[PDB]
Amino acid sequence: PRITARVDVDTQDLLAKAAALAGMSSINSFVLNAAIEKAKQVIEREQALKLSQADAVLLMEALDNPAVVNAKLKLASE
Amino acid sequence: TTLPRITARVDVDTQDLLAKAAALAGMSSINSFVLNAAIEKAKQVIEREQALKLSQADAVLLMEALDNPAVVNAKLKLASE
Repeated sequence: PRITARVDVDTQDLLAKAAALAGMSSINSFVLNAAIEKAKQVIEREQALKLSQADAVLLMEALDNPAVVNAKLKLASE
Repeated sequence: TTLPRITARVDVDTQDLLAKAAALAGMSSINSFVLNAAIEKAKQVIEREQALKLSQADAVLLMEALDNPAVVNAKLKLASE
């Protein structure tokens, strides 16, 4: 139930400068917020990669059953 | 361990979010994901500010040119010819 990490000199320097700029008062706060935002981005990216293949899934269906896919499209415009 | 560790308490919802994201990113632990998330965000925060200053520095210079358009036009003419 605890996120925890060792930092060395260079990372502390990096995170403190970023926390200052980001208006945070602690490194800990900066880190937690950075992690949640990235978690959301990673999760959204996987869903988005699925949807981006949607044209090809549909093309593969059309290649297999061109007439049925044309009929389905024709029904949808009614 | 010379420097203070990063440490935050998370609720179950946040932990599971970070655990799901950690698995998708192919990382073995949340703490790894968290530190790498924090480091890459720090770089982007730092460079966004560097970009922000440059962009305001450039508007100061353009604003100075708009206040001195004859001198600006003289300099442009030299480069033109």
